[PDB]
Amino acid sequence: MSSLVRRIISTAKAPAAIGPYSQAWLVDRTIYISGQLGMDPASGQLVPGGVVEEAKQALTNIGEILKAAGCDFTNVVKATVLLADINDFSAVNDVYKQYFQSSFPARAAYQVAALPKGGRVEIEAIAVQGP
Amino acid sequence: VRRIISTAKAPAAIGPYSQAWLVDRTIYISGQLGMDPASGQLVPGGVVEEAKQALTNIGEILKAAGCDFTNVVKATVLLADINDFSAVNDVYKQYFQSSFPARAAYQVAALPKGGRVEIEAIAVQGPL
Amino acid sequence: SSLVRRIISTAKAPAAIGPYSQAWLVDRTIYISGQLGMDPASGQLVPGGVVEEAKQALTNIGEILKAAGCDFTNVVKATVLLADINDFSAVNDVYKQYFQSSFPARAAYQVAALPKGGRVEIEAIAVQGPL
Repeated sequence: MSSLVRRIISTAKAPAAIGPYSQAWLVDRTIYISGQLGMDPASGQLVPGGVVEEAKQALTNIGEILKAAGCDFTNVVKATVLLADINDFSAVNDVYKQYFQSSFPARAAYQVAALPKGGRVEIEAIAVQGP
Repeated sequence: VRRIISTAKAPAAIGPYSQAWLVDRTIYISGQLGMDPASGQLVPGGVVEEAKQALTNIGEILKAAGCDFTNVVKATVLLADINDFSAVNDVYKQYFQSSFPARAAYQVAALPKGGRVEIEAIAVQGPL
Repeated sequence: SSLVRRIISTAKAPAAIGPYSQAWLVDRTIYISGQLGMDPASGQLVPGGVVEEAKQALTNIGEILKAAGCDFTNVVKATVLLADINDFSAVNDVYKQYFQSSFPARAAYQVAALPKGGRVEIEAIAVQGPL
């Protein structure tokens, strides 16, 4: 008796879902984004190079999903960084660094036991639509 | 639209938390293990059987808030062994038939009571 | 259409050891960053172990809530991250001293490692009162 707008997000500029989930959902004004690994949308595999290159690809994947929802990085209000080794903390912050330039979102970060597909880093996020 | 959601004749005291909270139109649900509503103990059979009970418990909480599985928008799957990824996904699909929600999944070091799987979720009420 | 959005930043909580803000208020919901048992003035962990670190982490969460016009009764969800699952009972006893009644929804588990070698970290979400 008071309907809410719900819309699915799906773009090829981002990797396909290796499991039973959707890329993102928009409900009312909030966007829930699934966890992203450092996978290349063209090859379907993790990029080589290690944790730094995987973190750059994962954040680029998040950017294409945000644009497909009519947003950019200034719309993110919270994020979670999952690491395979707590000793990569300083290096990952240096890549995370450049995408959220200032006015950083809320965040949480810790080392996990293992990630799917043997990845070294995984990142999820929540955003709110303009204005 | 701000109240604690509780199921009738059920246990929920493995510590200081509530089953779920409804605020405005969003429902925040606590992480669920494969525990028996009648026995208070983990069900036998392993990780595959524990996942079936954990999702059934989530279903009973949704019903107490006037919703079903089509109202879930996000979920997180916590595993004790990453080797169980494929098996848990096959059970997960049987509850969400199509139009899957957003999700995240990874392996943790350990779960309470020695459980093998735990699932939390968020839902939004509908005008249905 | 346009919604309210602003940042939270007060010196009664520790400064951010990385690219994140203490909390975000959007519409009526508050997203709070994960807190360790750090002393707000020195940025060092308080002495005593996991029991003392849990008390300080919850005190930090309280000061951020007040800077957003809330208290502990406004929290609807929280996550408890432990370095050792055998600390479950002791941390639960500290938890009850801050969330006394009508408990929020929760999740708890043991992670592989936390930043700065902490023994416990807690995040939460809150919603403002009607008043």
